[PDB]
Amino acid sequence: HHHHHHMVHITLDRNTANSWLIISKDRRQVRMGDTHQNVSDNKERFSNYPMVLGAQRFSSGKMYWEVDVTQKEAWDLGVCRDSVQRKGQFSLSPENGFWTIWLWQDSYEAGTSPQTTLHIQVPPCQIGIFVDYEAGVVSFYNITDHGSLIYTFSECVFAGPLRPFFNVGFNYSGGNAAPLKLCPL
Ligand SMILES: O=C(c1ccco1)N1CCN(C(=O)C2CC2)CC1
Repeated sequence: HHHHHHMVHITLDRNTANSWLIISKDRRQVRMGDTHQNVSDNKERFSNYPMVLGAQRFSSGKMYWEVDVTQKEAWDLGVCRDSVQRKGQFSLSPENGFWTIWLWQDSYEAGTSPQTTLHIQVPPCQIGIFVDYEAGVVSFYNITDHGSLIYTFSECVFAGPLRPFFNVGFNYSGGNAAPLKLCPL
């Protein structure tokens, strides 16, 4: 792909984070803590899952960023509507305002309803995410495999400003403590 020139500098929004997440001082890394991180509750925080939003809001244009997922067993990545539900249980779907892929139990899937199996021969250590607001496209790329396409959501109905979306996943196994990291331009 040739989307690299639309690179944007993404930072994480502490105020949206689940209360167990630890965001680095530079706001470029997030990981699961082993306990509540001693923050006050607010209506923006994801309550049920280890999720956080980027600070940036997109309502036009073409945007590209990269995320490091090295050594993780479980995660979700993509983009969501600023007004997604924060509290309680919900599925990741375009009907609920999410355009995402994930790793879970050694398989990769796109967050369609119902979910779609992905075909990845080279497990990615870094994921590229491309958004074309006007075209209604969200695409995912395997940076470890020379940028190969993972998945394209097309005919997207964003219906609002978009925010970068992250889930570091639970760490019930003791094998999923590693962070998500926003990779340098
Ligand atoms: O954004 C998308 C989309 C892009 C790719 C796949 O779906 N959609 C379609 C599914 N949706 C609905 O059907 C709405 C409940 C009516 C929500 C918008």
